[PDB]
This record gives sequence, C-alpha cells and structure tokens, in this order.
Amino acid sequence: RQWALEDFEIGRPLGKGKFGNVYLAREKQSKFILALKVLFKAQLEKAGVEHQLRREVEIQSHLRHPNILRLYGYFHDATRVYLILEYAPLGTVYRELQKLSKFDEQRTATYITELANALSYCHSKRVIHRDIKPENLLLGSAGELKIADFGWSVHAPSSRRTTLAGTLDYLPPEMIEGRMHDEKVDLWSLGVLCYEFLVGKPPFEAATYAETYKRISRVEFTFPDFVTEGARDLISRLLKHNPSQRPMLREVLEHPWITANSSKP
Amino acid sequence: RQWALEDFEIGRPLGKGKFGNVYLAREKQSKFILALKVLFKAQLEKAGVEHQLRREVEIQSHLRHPNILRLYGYFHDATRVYLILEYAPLGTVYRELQKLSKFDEQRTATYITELANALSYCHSKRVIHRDIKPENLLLGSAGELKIADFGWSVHAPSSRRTTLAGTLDYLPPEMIEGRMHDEKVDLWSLGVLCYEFLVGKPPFEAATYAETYKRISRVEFTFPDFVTEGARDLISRLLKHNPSQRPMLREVLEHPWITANSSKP
Ligand SMILES: Nc1ncnc2c1ncn2[C@@H]1O[C@H](COP(=O)(O)OP(=O)(O)O)[C@@H](O)[C@H]1O
Ligand SMILES: Nc1ncnc2c1ncn2[C@@H]1O[C@H](COP(=O)(O)OP(=O)(O)O)[C@@H](O)[C@H]1O
Ligand SMILES: [Mg+2]
Ligand SMILES: [Mg+2]
Ligand SMILES: [Mg+2]
Ligand SMILES: [Mg+2]
Ligand SMILES: [Mg+2]
Ligand SMILES: [Mg+2]
Repeated sequence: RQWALEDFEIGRPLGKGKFGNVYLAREKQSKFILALKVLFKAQLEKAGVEHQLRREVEIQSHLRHPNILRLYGYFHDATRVYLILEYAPLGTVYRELQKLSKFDEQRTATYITELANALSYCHSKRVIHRDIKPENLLLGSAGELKIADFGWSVHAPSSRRTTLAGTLDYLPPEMIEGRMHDEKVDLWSLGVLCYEFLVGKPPFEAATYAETYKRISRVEFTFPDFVTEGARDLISRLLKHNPSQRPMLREVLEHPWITANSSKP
Repeated sequence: RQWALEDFEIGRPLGKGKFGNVYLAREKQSKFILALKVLFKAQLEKAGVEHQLRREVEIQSHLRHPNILRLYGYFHDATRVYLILEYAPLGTVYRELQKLSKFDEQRTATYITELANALSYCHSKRVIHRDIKPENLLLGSAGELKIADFGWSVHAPSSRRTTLAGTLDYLPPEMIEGRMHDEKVDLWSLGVLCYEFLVGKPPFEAATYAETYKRISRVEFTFPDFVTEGARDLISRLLKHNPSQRPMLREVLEHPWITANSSKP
C-alpha cells in the first residue's frame, strides 16, 4: 500500500550507520515484527547521495534469496525516509566478532559459504554490492548470514542510463550488455572477511588512513602461525591485486577448506 | 559571481540534445560571446539524472585543455539550470559529416589526434567521458576539435563516496586509488569514430536496436575496399571485445597511419 508511520508500533534501536537509524517495529494489524531504517532527507541531500538511496530501494526490493535481507517497501514524510526491512533478530557479524574475538574454522567457513551463495545470486543478475563488511552482515533466527545495506550497489540493466535508452552505436560491448561494472570487487571483500573472521583483525589494518591505503594497494598482509594451509590458500586466491585473477564464486564454494569445514551446502 | 539570465543577451539556438537546449549568448558588460546550455529541472528530475548534471559541472569546470570545451559557471531559476559554456563557432563534427558524407585521411587523422590528446589529458586525471560521439565533438574557430557534454563522465577521486571518506579496510586497490572505472570505454568510441569518419557510417549500424546490439557484442564489422591498410590496423586495434587488449592512447598518437596523415602534433 502506501504505508505510513502510524501503521507501526516502534521499539528499541537495533543499530546506527552513518545514515540509517534502524528501529524495531511492529505492524499494527498483523503484529508482524520488522525493522525500520530511517534516513534524514537533509543529511542525504547534504552528502549528495539521494540517488544511492533510490538505487538501494530499487535493487534490494527485487532480490529473493535466503541469505539476502528483504526490503518490503518504503515511505517518507517531510524530514525522513523510512525503509521497511526484514528484521534480523541475532544482530550483526560485527557484534559477534566483538563478542568472540575470532571465529573457528567451521563458523568462518559456514559464513563464507552463505555469503558466496548470496553474492552468486547477486552477480548472476548483474547486482554488485560494493559495501560488504561485518556491520552489513546480519544474522537471522537460525544464525544464518544475511547481506544487507545495498546503499552502494549497482545494477547496470536497470540503471538511469539504460532506462534512457540512448543510441548504442558508440558504446563498447561491456556497456551495452550491462556488464559495465566489475563484480570482482566483492570477491576481494570476501577475502578480507575470511581473514578477519579467523584472525580477529582485517589483513590491511594500520593506525592511520594513509598507512592503510598503502597496505591495501601493495597487498601487504601476512598470516599468523595458527592460520591453516587451506585457509591461507583461499585467502591468498581472493586477495589478488589484479581483479581478473580473483576466483569465481564457484571455486570459493567448492574450495576443499570450505567443504571440509562448512556446515551449510 | 552569481551570474543570472539578465546578464546575457540571447541569440539563436546552436543545438539541441535530449536535455540541453543550447543558445548563443553575449555577456552584457564584456560583449563576450559564449553558449548557454539550458536544462529543465522537471525533465532532469523525471529522468532521474540530477546527479549527472552536478557531476558534468564539477568535472568539466576544472579541466584545462585546448581540445576540451571550457565550462565557466552555472546558475538556475525556478524551472531551469543554465550552464555557461565556451562557444564553439564551427559547429559539431556530426554536422560536418552530414555535409561531407565522409572525411579524407588527413582530416580523420587530425581529428583522431586531437581527440586522443584530449582523452589522454582526461584519463591521466582519472576522468572518463563515456559519451564520445560526433554530436558531442564541437569545432573551434580554427576548426580544432573540442570534446564536450560531460553528462556521463566520472572522476572517482572527487566522487560522492570518496568525499564521504568511509573505511578502506574492505575495499580492493582498484577502488581506493580512484581506479574503479575503466577508461578503455573511450578507446572503443575512438575506434567507432575513426571508422565512421572514413566510411560515412558507424561500423555496427543496423536497422533495429536489437540487430545493433548483436553486431556490437559480436564485434561484427567489415571494411569497404577503399579503407587503407594503416586505417584498418588502427581501427582493428581499437575495436577489441576485451577492454584490456585495446591500446594505450600513446599508441594511437604514434600510430604510423596517424603520424603520416595528421596535420596536428
Ligand atoms: N534489518 C535489520 N535488523 C536488525 N538490525 C539491523 C537491520 N538493518 C540494520 N541493522 C543495524 O543497523 C545498522 C545500520 O543499518 P544500515 O542499513 O547498514 O545503515 P547505513 O546505510 O547507514 O550503513 C546495521 O549495521 C545494524 O547494526
Ligand atoms: N558550446 C557550444 N557551442 C556550440 N554549439 C553547442 C555548444 N554546446 C552544445 N552545442 C550544440 O548543442 C547540442 C546539445 O548540447 P549537449 O551539451 O551535448 O546537450 P545534451 O547533454 O542534451 O546531449 C550539441 O550537440 C551541439 O549541437
Ligand atoms: Mg551499513
Ligand atoms: Mg549504507
Ligand atoms: Mg550509503
Ligand atoms: Mg550531447
Ligand atoms: Mg549529455
Ligand atoms: Mg546526460
């Protein structure tokens, strides 16, 4: 319908990002529990990202996959926009990592499997996330991982330009077939996560922003002793400077270390 | 300053795009001739491209190169936005091609040289145009080519995301060093132009939009008999399906066919 605020009972904050203030909510007629992600219009306008929010809604709302958070709808008033999200009751992977410091191999491999299933669904539909990180990985009621926060995602086949439908005559194949953007970006992220999950720190961590930038551009990481051979092999394959040398998701899902340790298919 | 409409005397239309209605104009205090590109706010909003206009202004206004059209400033009222452009007195390459049907080798090579100089300036600053085509190539007072219409251009180092300055920890090298976008897109365009300039038709031309899409994705072009060996070599090198096999601009500028025929350094 055209949902509005008065259709919901509001509960506690679930989390805060740079932009979203997310609240537990209950729809009044159904008593169905969900999450409201609230954004300030003034802040969206000041940062120049109103377009991104539009894309977050257009792209996420159409995805259907158990490892991807549903977005059900939206509404707005004079000062705010409200996104109606599936409620993830077990929090963020970020918070679980604060709690446990580091994950064992079985938990890590299980998370990587679920993330790779979600990203293969996305990438097969030309959706690229571009913001994979622990705070945007939520946990459902059986502890299964759910990708969320499609703020920076892209989907060339539904892009503004594609919809304008200009002449193709001067455009290369990569652009006309909605292949303009590189999905390998998400594969790097997956490697960063797998390392961080096992080690408790991301591979390119440093004091300053400048030192961090250097570490990443040079791919300067090392492994602690306890990281096993199989885990080193997978991380090393994902963290390639050259995007085209990073593996297909099918190779992540079938990696021997993954298949030996993952509890999920 | 804050220019407004009443600072200008308006003359004849210079051209029309999908969005810009461009007019000859004279600044009243100086009597300096320039062009006003006028956009309708309602149309920008309906097509969802207000962000692109912002980027057109931010990126173009800072470029300084004789083969790139200057953008001097902008202003707006209730229904319109006005871009203050350098006036190109000799029209579009599109119109010259309608007039002559096809260009000889010296004119073609000269245009390709000027375009490649302009694009090497851009690409060295991480500016990618993404809309190179004859209607967006203007002619200055000595018949020199000027790239224009930065509607679809990108410049990652000044992008909204870069300015937000989030954590780098999960992002690959390509993204943190503002290398996220592929400049090879413009090289393909240059190949399409070189063919069209010599032949009078673009290489992938077909009746329908669907047939055109196929021709491009399969790179199905052939040469007429009169296209010389040197020209075939350059076009063939630019029109590669794989973006990474397309040559550097320095190889275009130093191509033997280019250097034998071009009147410009
Ligand atoms: N559906 C949800 N269920 C539970 N908590 C959520 C949900 N969506 C977001 N959160 C929490 O709110 C935070 C911010 O939400 P997010 O959509 O990532 O906003 P932003 O776009 O500002 O990063 C998340 O990191 C998480 O802590
Ligand atoms: N500075 C200029 N001097 C002369 N003619 C121009 C100038 N700018 C644009 N034109 C003409 O107006 C047309 C539309 O302008 P353009 O900026 O390309 O608009 P759009 O963004 O709608 O494609 C050009 O193809 C050309 O015919
Ligand atoms: Mg987030
Ligand atoms: Mg976000
Ligand atoms: Mg965002
Ligand atoms: Mg144009
Ligand atoms: Mg344009
Ligand atoms: Mg445009």
